[PDB]
Order: sequence, then structure tokens, then C-alpha cells
Amino acid sequence: PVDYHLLMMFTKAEHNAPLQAKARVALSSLLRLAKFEAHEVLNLHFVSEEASREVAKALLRELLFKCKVIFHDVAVLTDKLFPVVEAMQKYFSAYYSDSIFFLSVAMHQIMPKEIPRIIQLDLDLKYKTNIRELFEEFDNFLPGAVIGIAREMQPVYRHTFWQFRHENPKTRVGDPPPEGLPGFNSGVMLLNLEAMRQSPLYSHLLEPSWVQQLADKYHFRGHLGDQDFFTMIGMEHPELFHVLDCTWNRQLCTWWRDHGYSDVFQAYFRCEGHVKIYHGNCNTPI
Repeated sequence: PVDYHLLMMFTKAEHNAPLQAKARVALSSLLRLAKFEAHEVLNLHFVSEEASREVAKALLRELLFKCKVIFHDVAVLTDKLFPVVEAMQKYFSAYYSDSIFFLSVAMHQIMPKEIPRIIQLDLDLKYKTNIRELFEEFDNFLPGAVIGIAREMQPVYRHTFWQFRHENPKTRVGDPPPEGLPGFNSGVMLLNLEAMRQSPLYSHLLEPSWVQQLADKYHFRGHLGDQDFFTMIGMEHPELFHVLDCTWNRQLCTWWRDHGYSDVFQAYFRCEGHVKIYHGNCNTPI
């Protein structure tokens, strides 16, 4: 049997209506469109405290190839993450309890060696296709590519990388596609744990002194968490990332269009093609 792993954050769901409404949209579309072969099993990992584990379990029975449901203790994973991810929550979340927002960054060390690949997914997503088709994108990775990720469809990183762009007026950092580097979105993330464990460059980029070195170069202090780490890494070493097609994560947020970037917004937001996964970020309906 071949194993397929999906991870989803599910914290503070207890008495939370918008979060449970999101999870209903997300987990339904995932399940009622998933088609795997008989020999293989889909593993659904959830990181939840005891309070939200009940909420997830009770929800899943209604919407449920064989598929295993694994639950991860938030506190346990946060405790494991903290010593590894401390030096970068002062840069990308500019204290202890907020280590779990950097799980993707250190997923390879948190997860057992038995697992070589995982896909971390938002609950503000809607699935338009079979999720097994996404696992095929792992094969389009170059050797020495560790993360599969779609680019950010808002000019967020124009404002965030402002001081660097003011100093380097010809840089692609913060520029829109296809020529520039708009930064990444963390909604859909293909984490090649096997490659992450084996990459010397990625192993070193997780060290405090390296993080500082690069953040100081870009004058970077962010608030998007793990997304900010990958984005900043993707400027120095864009070859660690297999850039997913926009249709795998079409973000629907249009906030920045109406709060400063009316002109350039479309160059970031544009995505032609049949959408495979929608991302209803900033609480945007689908």
C-alpha cells in the first residue's frame, strides 16, 4: 500500500461558527471529489487541542478507497517546534505559543521518517478536483526543490519588501509575475519532507544566524508567519521552490485592491485557466 498524507490546522474550533462553516466547505469538497485506488489509503492529519478534536471528529462522520484520520496534539507539536523555530518568529511574526504557525517550515523534523511527503492545506479552501491529482505535482519537482507552493496573488510583498525595493529599484523582489517574484501563499503547500531532510541549503537556512543574515539584507519584518519565511527564502534561492500553477490556489482576496494598490493589483491577481482549488482568503466567499 502507498500512503498519501494531508495536514490541516484546526485550532479554536469550539463555539467558532465561521471556522466551522469554512471546514464544512473545505472538507466536503475534498471528500466528495477524492478518488484513490483500492490498494492505497488517504491519511488525514489534524493538529488540534482536545477541545477542537471533538469538533473535527463529529464533523467528519457526516461527510465520510480507505482513509485514515490522525490527530496531532497542538501542545506536543508546539513544544517540539519552539527550540527550532524561535529565532524566526521575531522576524516573520514580529511568543512561545505562536510556534505552531511555523509548522510547515520544520515539518520534516516534526514528522516521522516513515512519511516522505505531506500537503498542508487551509480550511478556507474549496476543492474543484480530485486531491490525488495534486500529488502528481511532486513529480514535477526538480532535484533540490523542497517545497511546492503557489505564488501570492496580492501585492502584499510590495509593502513588506518596501525598504529593499527603495534601495534596489531594478529588483524583481516584490514585482508581479511572470517576470517578477510576487512572493508565496501558504494556503496550499507541497512539503517534500524527504528533500527537506536531505537539503544542506535548507538545513542551514533554518539556523538563527542565517535567518538574521537574510532578514537584515531584505530589511524584513513580517506578520504572515511561515509564508514570510518561504517568501524571503524564495528571493535568495528560488530554486528550492517548485512554483505551483495559480489554478491550484486561486486566492480570492481583493482587499489590497481597495486599500492602496488599485493600479498594480490585477498583475498579481490575474490567473487564467480552470481552477482546481479556490482559496477564500480574508474571509472572501466562493
